[PDB]
Amino acid sequence: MTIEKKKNKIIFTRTFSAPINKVFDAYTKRELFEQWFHPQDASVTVYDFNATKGGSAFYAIQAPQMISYTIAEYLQVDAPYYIEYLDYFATSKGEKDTSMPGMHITLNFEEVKGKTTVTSTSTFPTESAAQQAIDMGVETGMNSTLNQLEKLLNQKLEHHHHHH
Repeated sequence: MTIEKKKNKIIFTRTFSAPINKVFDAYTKRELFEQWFHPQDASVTVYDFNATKGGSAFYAIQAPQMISYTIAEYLQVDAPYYIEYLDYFATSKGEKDTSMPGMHITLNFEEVKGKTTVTSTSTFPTESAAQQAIDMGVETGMNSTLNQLEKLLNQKLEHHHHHH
């Protein structure tokens, strides 16, 4: 994508065909969050969810042979236009893995005319963590999860056949 790149920070942007309220509730409500936020051939179970200023959400990525855990600490969630959270790789004891720092995302409204566009300022740990995602090509992978989001919000939307 034409999105903006820094040292250990990736600025992502994506246009959703959907009203601002349900686009916000995607990141702020579990009943929507576990219907889009998952990798390919894998599910997601949200045990508990709270997206507010000083909130948190405990969820788990259910993969074909693995169940991995992650808690997002919502630092500031204010209006249908601004979200902020911290992505912690979590453990079987709930809390976190502890051997890593907290990942930082702030998702901010910019291009709102008819269709919504909430641009995520994402600061990764340091050194080459964010850069490695660029060499991996994470930009289309994020858009693929957000493809499932636009599909969720329109509900009867379906166009994704067996990719070949």
